[PDB]
Amino acid sequence: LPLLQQADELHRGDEQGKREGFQLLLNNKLVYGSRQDFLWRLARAYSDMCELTEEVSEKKSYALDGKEEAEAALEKGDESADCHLWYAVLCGQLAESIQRRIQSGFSFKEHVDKAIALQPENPMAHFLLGRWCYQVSHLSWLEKKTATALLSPLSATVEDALQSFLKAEELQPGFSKAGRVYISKCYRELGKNSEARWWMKLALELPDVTKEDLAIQKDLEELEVIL
Ligand SMILES: Cc1ccc(S(=O)(=O)O)cc1
Ligand SMILES: Cc1ccc(S(=O)(=O)O)cc1
Repeated sequence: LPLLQQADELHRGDEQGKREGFQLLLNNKLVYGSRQDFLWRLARAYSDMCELTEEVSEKKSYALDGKEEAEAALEKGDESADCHLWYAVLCGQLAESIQRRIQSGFSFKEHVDKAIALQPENPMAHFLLGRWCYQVSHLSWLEKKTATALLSPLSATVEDALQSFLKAEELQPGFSKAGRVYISKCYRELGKNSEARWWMKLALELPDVTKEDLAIQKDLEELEVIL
């Protein structure tokens, strides 16, 4: 649809473009809200708004309302990688309590795995799963005990994280500055300092695009000291 092409263009734009794409799709919800191809794009635009927003209650609102649109997209059919991908993203943005993070983390893993199964050549899903695995490996003993009681035990590993981050790089070299810092962290945590230094050098080559890109520059400067 022309509308959905315009929304795609605006999602790929600057901050002003992403805000316009959000309002463009909201303005069209009455007419197009029964269509899965519209719903996941509206969810995506909520996710854009959540990322661009600083004020905490406003950021939360975008993630909550976006997640409901992504759920409506998934009710239309289970075979859309885009539906599962953006549901996972919003799941993670909303989950930014331990009980709620655990249930969100279980849902995140199911949907990112389905996105990868449906569309394995999409680098973003692999990056998302790498970061999930890194976070799960880094849970405290108590947080793991709490997750095992609430859910199967969690057992994702630094190697699982590394393999997913490297798959994003293989599909799209330079996909993510944060991803390169996470690869370097993973190698250091494995005791592979030569590889960690290689990826630290490559991480320094990429620009910042996300809030996390800017935040993880702290971790990258700490690696330059550690290594
Ligand atoms: C396409 C488009 C451009 C601008 C806006 S507005 O920001 O709400 O006025 C909405 C939609
Ligand atoms: C399964 C699971 C549980 C908890 C987290 S957390 O968001 O890093 O706390 C992520 C994933």
